[PDB]
Amino acid sequence: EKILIFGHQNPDTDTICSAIAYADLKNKLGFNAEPVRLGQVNGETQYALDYFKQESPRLVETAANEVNGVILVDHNERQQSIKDIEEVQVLEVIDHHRIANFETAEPLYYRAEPVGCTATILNKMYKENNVKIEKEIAGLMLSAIISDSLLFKSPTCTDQDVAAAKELAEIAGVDAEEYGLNMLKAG
Amino acid sequence: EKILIFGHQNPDTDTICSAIAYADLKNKLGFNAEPVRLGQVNGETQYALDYFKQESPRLVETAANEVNGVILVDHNERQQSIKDIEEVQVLEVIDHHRIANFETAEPLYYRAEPVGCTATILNKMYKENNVKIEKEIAGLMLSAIISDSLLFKSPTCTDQDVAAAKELAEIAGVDAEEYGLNMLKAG
Ligand SMILES: [Mn+2]
Ligand SMILES: [Mn+2]
Ligand SMILES: [Mn+2]
Ligand SMILES: [Mn+2]
Repeated sequence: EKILIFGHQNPDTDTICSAIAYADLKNKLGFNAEPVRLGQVNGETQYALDYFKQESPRLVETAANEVNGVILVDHNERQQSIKDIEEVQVLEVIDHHRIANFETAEPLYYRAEPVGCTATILNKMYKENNVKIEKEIAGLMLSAIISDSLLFKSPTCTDQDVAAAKELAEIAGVDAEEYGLNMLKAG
Repeated sequence: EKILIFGHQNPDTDTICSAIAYADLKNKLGFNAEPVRLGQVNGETQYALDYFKQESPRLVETAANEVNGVILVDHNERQQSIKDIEEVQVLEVIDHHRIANFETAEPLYYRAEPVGCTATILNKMYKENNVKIEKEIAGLMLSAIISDSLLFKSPTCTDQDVAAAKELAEIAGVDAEEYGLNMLKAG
């Protein structure tokens, strides 16, 4: 019944913030999720956490000693994932990358979209579930999109990512450019 | 640009009907999609096509001679797919099975949900896009759910499937159980 949600090894802002955000969505719907991380938080992500007054996810090396099932955000390939990923069931994946080095024994909820950031997809999922995005969660989701898009300069950034960042900046109460440049400079 | 939408080799009713239904949705949304099939239509599927006045999708052996990109419904595993799947880009997958024998070079729209039929997922996609399901298309979608669920008897059947079947039967103008028994008998 408890599940862990995490992104990839060598975490980036999307991998930390999308784990926290998806755990919030799961918990606001009555489930039992803890967001965790697989490595050290970098200076860009730490700026986001500090700014929006959010705790760092707990660091884990393995999952099977804790839970039976996990959710992956921002990755799918086994070599990017937790070291004992073969010993737990992947219940869901929310991601924006190519699929490789990944198989399941059972059906699952797999949601990949060809957008520039996982948090763009989570924005969609909050709205599909009629769950309000709290100011600080919006700030973390905005941070993820700024990070993965290089402040909207990456060709991986789509109109969906820009539209999500506009929504989330309004919710978070920040100017995306001013906040984004400070966040990126902290990294 | 033209795309082909298809389900698996040895087609079943979900693989035919979900290809037709998702091509309808795509086309309503301004794309250029043709549903195709990879083998012969069985008698159960033929009943559904005849009842709802739909033509059997065109049979193909290969896709790369026609298009650059394809959408898979009701499958992902390469050995279930078209023989030259590695020569085209997989743009999207809509499915309800485990993931295996499947990789992509690029990102894509991958939507798997742990439900009993692809058409239950497509029903959500119509509603997400505010596109009306025409009577005949609802009939094919209902046929897919009855087929995959064995008239709601299969261990894979969920409450999401049962609910979608009732909705689609109302739109199609049939009684799900009465129509479904005749369709199943035809196979
Ligand atoms: Mn990442
Ligand atoms: Mn990312
Ligand atoms: Mn099938
Ligand atoms: Mn199916």
